[PDB]
Amino acid sequence: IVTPEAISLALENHEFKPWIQPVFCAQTGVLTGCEVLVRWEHPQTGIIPPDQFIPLAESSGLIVIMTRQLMKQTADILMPVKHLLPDNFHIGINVSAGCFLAAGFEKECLNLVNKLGNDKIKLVLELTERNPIPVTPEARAIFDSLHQHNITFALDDFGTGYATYRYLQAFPVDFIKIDKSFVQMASVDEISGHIVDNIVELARKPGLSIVAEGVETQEQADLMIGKGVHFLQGYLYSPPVPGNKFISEWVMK
Amino acid sequence: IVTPEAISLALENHEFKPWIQPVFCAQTGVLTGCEVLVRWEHPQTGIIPPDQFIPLAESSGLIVIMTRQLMKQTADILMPVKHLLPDNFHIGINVSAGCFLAAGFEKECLNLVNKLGNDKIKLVLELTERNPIPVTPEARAIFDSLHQHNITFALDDFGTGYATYRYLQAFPVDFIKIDKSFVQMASVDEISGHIVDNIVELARKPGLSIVAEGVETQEQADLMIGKGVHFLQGYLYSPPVPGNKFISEWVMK
Amino acid sequence: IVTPEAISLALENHEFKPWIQPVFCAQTGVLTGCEVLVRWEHPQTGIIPPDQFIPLAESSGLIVIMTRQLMKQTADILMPVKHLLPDNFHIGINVSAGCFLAAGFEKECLNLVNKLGNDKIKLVLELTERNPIPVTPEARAIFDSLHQHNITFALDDFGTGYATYRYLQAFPVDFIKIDKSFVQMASVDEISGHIVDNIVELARKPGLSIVAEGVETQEQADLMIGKGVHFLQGYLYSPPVPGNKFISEWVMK
Amino acid sequence: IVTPEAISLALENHEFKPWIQPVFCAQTGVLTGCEVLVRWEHPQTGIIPPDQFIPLAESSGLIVIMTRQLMKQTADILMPVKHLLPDNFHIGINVSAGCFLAAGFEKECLNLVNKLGNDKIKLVLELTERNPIPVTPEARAIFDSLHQHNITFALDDFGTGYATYRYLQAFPVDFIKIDKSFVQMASVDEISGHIVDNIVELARKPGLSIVAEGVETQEQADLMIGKGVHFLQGYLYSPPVPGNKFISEWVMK
Repeated sequence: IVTPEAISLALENHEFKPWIQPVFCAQTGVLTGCEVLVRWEHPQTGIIPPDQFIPLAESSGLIVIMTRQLMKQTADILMPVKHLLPDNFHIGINVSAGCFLAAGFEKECLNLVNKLGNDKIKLVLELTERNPIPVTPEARAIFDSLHQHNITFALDDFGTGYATYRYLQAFPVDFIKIDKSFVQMASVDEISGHIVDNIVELARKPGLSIVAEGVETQEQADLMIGKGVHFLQGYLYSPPVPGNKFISEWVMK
Repeated sequence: IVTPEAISLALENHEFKPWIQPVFCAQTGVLTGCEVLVRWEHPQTGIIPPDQFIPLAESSGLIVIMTRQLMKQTADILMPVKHLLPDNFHIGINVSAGCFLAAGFEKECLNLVNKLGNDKIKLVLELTERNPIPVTPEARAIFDSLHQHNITFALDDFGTGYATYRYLQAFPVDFIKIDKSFVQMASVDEISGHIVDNIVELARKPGLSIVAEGVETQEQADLMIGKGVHFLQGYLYSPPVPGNKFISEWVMK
Repeated sequence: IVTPEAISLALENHEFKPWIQPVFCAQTGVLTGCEVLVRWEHPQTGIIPPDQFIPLAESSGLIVIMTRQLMKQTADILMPVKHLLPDNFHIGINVSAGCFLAAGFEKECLNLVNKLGNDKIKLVLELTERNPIPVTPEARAIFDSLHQHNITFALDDFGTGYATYRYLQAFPVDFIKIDKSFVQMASVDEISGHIVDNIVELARKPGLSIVAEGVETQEQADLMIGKGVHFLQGYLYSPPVPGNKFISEWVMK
Repeated sequence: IVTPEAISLALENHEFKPWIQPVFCAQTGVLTGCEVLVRWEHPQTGIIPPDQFIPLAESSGLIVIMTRQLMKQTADILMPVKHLLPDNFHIGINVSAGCFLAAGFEKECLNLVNKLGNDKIKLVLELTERNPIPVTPEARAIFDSLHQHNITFALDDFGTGYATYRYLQAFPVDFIKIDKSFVQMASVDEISGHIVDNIVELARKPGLSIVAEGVETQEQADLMIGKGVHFLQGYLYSPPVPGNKFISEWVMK
């Protein structure tokens, strides 16, 4: 059904598309950036969602190709409209350890930034919780090198998987994205709200910015805003959308 | 060299001994409890340290036997002196998911507590970071059952492995033990101290107690005490010691 | 449900029993030996068949303990009646690569043979098809050592898994056991019968003996006998049975 | 060094070349066919041999692309000279389970055969021993479909990996290729020769043809010929060579 060969074939047939989800300033509601997500549109049978292919992409290693293509395609999509983007427009790309450590990764990040404007945009590498970067000198060298080139980092889905305090200690990242399981449970249960407060306090000393993921309702947003979260993202504002529709809805109007 | 069969044989030959490390009130320096640790004394060749056998104990499943024996032996060691123990004396036992989910686990915990005094002692199950308890109804039922019997829980080596905010959200534990990597780096680096502050703030709302592990120097202790940590443990006070020596040094004088 | 810890606990609780299946001379119908098989009798819920635990026993490594116990228990079962066993009575034990390479394996085989009579019995190590012995000098040394001690080898379930011509080339074994899938399909399909002929021709040059497994009907037996198979085993004669019943039915009458 | 991304890049840069090894009638020495093998010529550093990339091609799934390209390129190479090929000229292509089960496989095989002459050539899918086709109705349907289109099958490297009697039982193939480890050891050791005899007897009933692989010396050939092997292949006649050289040496003279 879903195999490494089917993923390879799908990459060659360009069936993996960059869908783009806007991200907003929590204070003002204004567009500040986006996240690039992947959708597999199988020509006959339809969507195969990330949950069914990403893991196998990761274990097979094909994720490296997929992420490279996605980065390239995102540059193509946003280049025509880059002069219309707000200043300091954030572009979130999901990065696993495999991609981060692969030969040629830094180069691919530079190509994206140079095409779009070294100083107009901010590339945010959203480090995944499943396949954490190893805590080694060589990993830290790649991390520092990218930082020197004004590329930034997020701990994605923070509070789940391997997204622990240790990653913040080993790597001075720039953003923390709060997993949706805390955003959506804050004020259903007894600790989730407290956990968000904790992530807010965590960020404050080193001066990191926080994004709440999975914001689905207005009460969730108000709650996140009240607690000092900096950016918001979720279905309340918009799900991820095809690039042309991202441009048409959120950039060019 | 180290195999599952060698571990089995070593269990039958009683080569795995409960060594006991005292734990202290951070405010006053007073003895409040202990942790039970395992040492493998191979008759010819000497110590085989936990790092070389625990993982294989865990993957083989033999850990369940080992932990059961350790619990039993700890009861035997402390029973003669239980009337000399301070009130609310804490006994820390390291528990993996495998042990926690095994048939007969709750019974073994009760046997320990009943032998030593339902109300004199407090059993603390120190949940490991490597092999986390699954987040399921059945796991939560076992957890709640043990709580109803006045047994308590710690997230051990918090901030490392799978010891994440999620575990605190899924399981209302009673203690957090701060991994030594934060205790010992707090005031060498730029975030470790901040991380300890964060763990202190985390605990405060639900009213959990914190123990700093790996306290090795007086400056580390002072630092942990100053930051509001409740209990201290480490080589500064004492390494783990054989039971008879634990009793002789810390209980019976 | 079935875990490594449950297998460990079951080993300690002696829930894994040696059941014994007789093996017969194809020419005469006479008892020539047996195979020792394992049955897990779970005290409440009943049988857990080999298909559900062996693989996990193998990957966890616990198989080494289980096989050792089975060998020991087989000696205990047959010792009281060893003087009643036919001469050259074969005892088949199922052995994986893990058991074969584990420290202490040769010793366990000798203990079995010495207890039962160096020259009355023939121990047959039935090498499994799933977890083949590696083709290395060290493996061959263990193999040769055991041969020098008059212990013999079978390629079990030959024609399936990794039970290939290569194993016969690397290890001069003494027996081939034909997988039941060929025995039972010989004269349903177009090649299975031909495959059995092939295994018979294979054995003839080096002078190996063949046992047909899974003999279920008289026509299957007649067919195997006609094709020059030396030994027969299967439900037609008897399924595996508890030891006491093996002794009572096949040895002591 | 060797990664899935490097393999992808190498495919796009056409660094994987079809080298072709002739195959001959054992009786007469006459050219009867060929096998298509892959060589990775890295532009700076030189050859990367199959042992270092095939496994990763297979696990990544990229093998499907590579095999497709190889099939296409083989058609291009032989088309100009197809009228010069002997009748019933065999073309051996190495096929793993992944390729065999991938969408579009049957079509690629037809394209090769139609380009070269439905009745001049015989396509032989050489099924690998490492990644066996699963024994399922759906696999058998694909197998039967290809057979109806006059495409044929070989069990490659028979006697090693998963190349067992079972594959012959599940799939009525047309050829068996004897692994070189038996060809080259026949008359060094005590069983290898016997194994070849066995493969010859195996083939005879269903009427399969045998090819001896890795024929390196004249004595190996004479031995294989004497034992009733139908086709020969190996360095004694020719190693694999670039296509142009295959055509120039073995077809066009």
